[PDB]
Amino acid sequence: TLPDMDTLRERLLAGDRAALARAITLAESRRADHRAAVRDLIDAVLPQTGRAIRVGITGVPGVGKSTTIDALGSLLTAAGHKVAVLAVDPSSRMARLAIDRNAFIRPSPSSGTLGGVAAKTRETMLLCEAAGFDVILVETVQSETAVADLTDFFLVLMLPGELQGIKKGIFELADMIAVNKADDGDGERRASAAASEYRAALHILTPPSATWTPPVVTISGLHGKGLDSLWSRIEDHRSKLTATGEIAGKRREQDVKWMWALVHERLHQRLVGSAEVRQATAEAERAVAGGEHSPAAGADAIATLIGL
Amino acid sequence: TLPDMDTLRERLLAGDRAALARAITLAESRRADHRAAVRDLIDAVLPQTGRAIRVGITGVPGVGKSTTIDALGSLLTAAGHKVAVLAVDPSSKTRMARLAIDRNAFIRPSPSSGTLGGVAAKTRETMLLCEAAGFDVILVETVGGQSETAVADLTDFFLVLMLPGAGDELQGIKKGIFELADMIAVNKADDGDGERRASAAASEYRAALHILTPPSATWTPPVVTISGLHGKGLDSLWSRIEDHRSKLTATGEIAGKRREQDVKWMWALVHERLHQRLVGSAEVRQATAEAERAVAGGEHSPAAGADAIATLIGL
Ligand SMILES: Nc1nc2c(ncn2[C@@H]2O[C@H](COP(=O)(O)OP(=O)(O)O)[C@@H](O)[C@H]2O)c(=O)[nH]1
Ligand SMILES: Nc1nc2c(ncn2[C@@H]2O[C@H](COP(=O)(O)OP(=O)(O)O)[C@@H](O)[C@H]2O)c(=O)[nH]1
Repeated sequence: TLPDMDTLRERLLAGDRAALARAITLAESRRADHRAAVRDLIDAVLPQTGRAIRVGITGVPGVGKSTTIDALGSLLTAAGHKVAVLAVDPSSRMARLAIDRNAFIRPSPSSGTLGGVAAKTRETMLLCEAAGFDVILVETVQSETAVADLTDFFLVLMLPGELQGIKKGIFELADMIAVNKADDGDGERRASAAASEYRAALHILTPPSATWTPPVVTISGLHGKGLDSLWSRIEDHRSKLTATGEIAGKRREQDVKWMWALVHERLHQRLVGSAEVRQATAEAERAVAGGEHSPAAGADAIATLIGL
Repeated sequence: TLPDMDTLRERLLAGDRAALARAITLAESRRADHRAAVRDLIDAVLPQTGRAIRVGITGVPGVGKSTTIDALGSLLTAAGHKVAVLAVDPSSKTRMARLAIDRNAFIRPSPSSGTLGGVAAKTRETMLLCEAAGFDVILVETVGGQSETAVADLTDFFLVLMLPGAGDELQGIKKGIFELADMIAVNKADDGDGERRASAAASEYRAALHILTPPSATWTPPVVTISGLHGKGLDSLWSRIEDHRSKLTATGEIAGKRREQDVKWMWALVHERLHQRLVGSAEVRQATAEAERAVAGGEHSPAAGADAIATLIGL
């Protein structure tokens, strides 16, 4: 009734890409035993995970994120890395990387809650690491904090110059800002001028006791400029924060966060699993949003629905 | 032992602080029917809530937050406001000693709960009680955890207090918190050297905010200097908070933020109820700890831990 998960596990650990893809396919099937088998497989290969650089990447639409990931991912595969690109979308391109046999690109997983989407992304990351991927890029497509809380290093891409340049509260979380579109000629001057502004703000906000002082750099994703320097900074961070234990410390905190997120996703699934409860939950939420009932009145109405 | 909740409600709505205190005191009771009765009373006076300015206040230990709230709260009661000061401690007066004897102020420590979500959500409930009792200024302060974001998500206006310099080489404020500020106030701007060092620091924070704030924002956060201890700059500080209220009331943004916050604290309480079931017997509390430890220690995957926990209570 179930597939041969022992043999799938062995093939995956031996680097068989078909096995990695199949494990991810089984995790998104409608059968609960398929999903449980892949859960059990991930748990079984946990000791072979973690040996990767996990980089989160965000930026406003049009900044050049797809292009930059495509270019950076190709630079890394050329250099002997195996690169996974995982998207995170609460609503749940890269064409050259898409044909690269050492890259593995996946869209955002489906879940009831953004916590669930993000936590499923952690589980996919672990699968990828067990399968031998040593670079995990997680991109936003809210999702920004989730992606920072999924990765070791948070890279924010910015335009080289009346809206938010990036969502309020996200700039200060950057481990590096890369100002994109530093194209030959004036593009370089402009982006470098913009980098000087972001660099002033970020260094005002960075205490000298911080282990890592976030750099601000200029790049051209389109023309492949500045990407080696960018990556070298991520590797420097890995070395420095591995030395302090701060990468382990952050991962432990993230993993507990995603565990609780999945417990909350299980709760959410119980609340939308039947029409009555789904409607009653909606009504309570509407009453609170509308100022008709207090937040605790809505909460207790919902908690009683499922005997909590 | 069951109080007359209909008469308690009537007195509270009339401004009686004793009824207000009794209601908050019944809310922290270890009896579920007391707490339920207070939950019900809040839900019943909801139409009399909301007519206040809600200000969250944070800053590093020793910045002068107690002193500034004591001074600001006194300024406001002097001007005819009734001011409530509510603390949020993630791990749950004499400071604020002058405001503590003020008949038009009401100070309460942080409520206790199993989760920070719970503490914050109970603080929202207390805020509603205070508003119903006629408090028109609600100051919510961080103490002790992730209390800063919680306090920002409890209030209309987020005030961050800063020291007049960063020579201790530490975070001047939690990473992540700065850009959330609706105003930065650099405290200890005492006549003479203090105010010079405060003005210098202010210029730096103002530059960073100038860079980060887009021109489309309804509100551009100011950076000001104050002395909570000597009562300098507090009128100007409050006038800025009133300007923000007027401006974001016109755009519907205060209502919008409040709606989002209320739904957040609703879910936080649902999650607290879940937490209560998981720590409610020694056996399940320990099994939940073991799961959490296994995940923290990289012994089992987050989903393995989660499903172990969910199965403990038949989820
Ligand atoms: N001139 C220039 N254009 C770029 C660069 N990177 C991306 N773009 C362009 O910006 C547009 C948006 O890029 P895309 O990668 O889709 O942005 P995303 O929405 O951030 O994923 C496309 O026309 C890209 O070719 C760059 O370094 N220089
Ligand atoms: N010189 C000066 N000292 C202040 C000022 N505000 C607070 N303080 C002092 O700083 C210390 C900490 O103040 P407190 O209000 O307890 O700080 P909290 O820990 O942020 O609540 C106390 O000794 C205060 O008297 C101020 O405006 N000027």
